[PDB]
Amino acid sequence: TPVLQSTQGHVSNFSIPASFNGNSLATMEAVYVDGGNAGPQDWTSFKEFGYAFSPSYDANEMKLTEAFFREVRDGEVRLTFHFWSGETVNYTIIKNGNQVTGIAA
Amino acid sequence: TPVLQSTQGHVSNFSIPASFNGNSLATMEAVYVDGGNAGPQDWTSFKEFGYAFSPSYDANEMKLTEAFFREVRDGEVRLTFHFWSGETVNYTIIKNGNQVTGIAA
Repeated sequence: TPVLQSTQGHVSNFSIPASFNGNSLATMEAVYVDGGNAGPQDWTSFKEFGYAFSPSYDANEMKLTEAFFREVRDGEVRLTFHFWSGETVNYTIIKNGNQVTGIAA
Repeated sequence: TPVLQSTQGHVSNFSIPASFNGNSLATMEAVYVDGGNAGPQDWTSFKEFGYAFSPSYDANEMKLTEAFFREVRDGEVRLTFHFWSGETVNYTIIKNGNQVTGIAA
């Protein structure tokens, strides 16, 4: 299982500390706790590899892009990270203007 | 007092081994030994929490972001780390292309 940690950063270069351990990232969903798909492409919970997010395996991070945040309404978003190993992992961001705080489950 | 150690890394994944010893980071200044404010926002010595730097308390580290380094001209920079406890601590980075060496003062 990969493990993620709580963090605090800026929309322009936000990354979550990630221990990938063995795993490789397949995709990520973003939804509001309100209900609603959050992020670019409101028509699916699943966001776009590369453009919205990307795993930096070298640096042990999950990058969330400015493009992703540009289409997130201020508040609380549940992330769900899907790995090829089958398993998933939930994370929580709280966006407040340019400030973002991540919270691990 | 927190204590920092010397290190070597790449601009994209640079972090200083940090013993926080229960202090908490208020802010950080970056200036050249030349004189000059180094880093993003040339108009203040004090850099931006989150975007330019961030303390990883869990991992006992100080992260310096790629964004920070993107706006550092090659050479030597004195860091000054300010904690809420009042006290500060100086560090030294030497940037050379994508290579960076940190030196505890």
